[PDB]
Amino acid sequence: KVFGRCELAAAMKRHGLDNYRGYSLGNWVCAAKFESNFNTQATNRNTDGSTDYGILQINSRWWCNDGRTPGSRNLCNIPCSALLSSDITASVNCAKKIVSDGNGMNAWVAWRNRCKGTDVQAWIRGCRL
Repeated sequence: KVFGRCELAAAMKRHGLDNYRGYSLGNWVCAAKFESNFNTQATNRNTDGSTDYGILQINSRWWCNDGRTPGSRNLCNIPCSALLSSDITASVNCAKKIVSDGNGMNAWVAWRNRCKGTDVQAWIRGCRL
């Protein structure tokens, strides 16, 4: 599913991401835009052999099992395919674990480089929330 901006903001709010670990909703919407273009089916392979999955591009070395990333840890206890669903629940629940891991949203490279320190409120402007 390719979400609209406000549609995704509302879904993320319902699943408890607004101000989760102090990160306002716009941060999460911004991260999703630049990680996946709001597409739940996005995948991208990395040089280390791992793959990133879903709307928040969650990595198979640490967080989910895809059956082809040797010595990976599956910390979210989910198959990586679950992160591609039109239902974002699995992605959100795993993202909550990642953002609590010590480095906050810096775990998402696109957030660090394109969202951090910007007016992220713009990403939820106009939306009925």
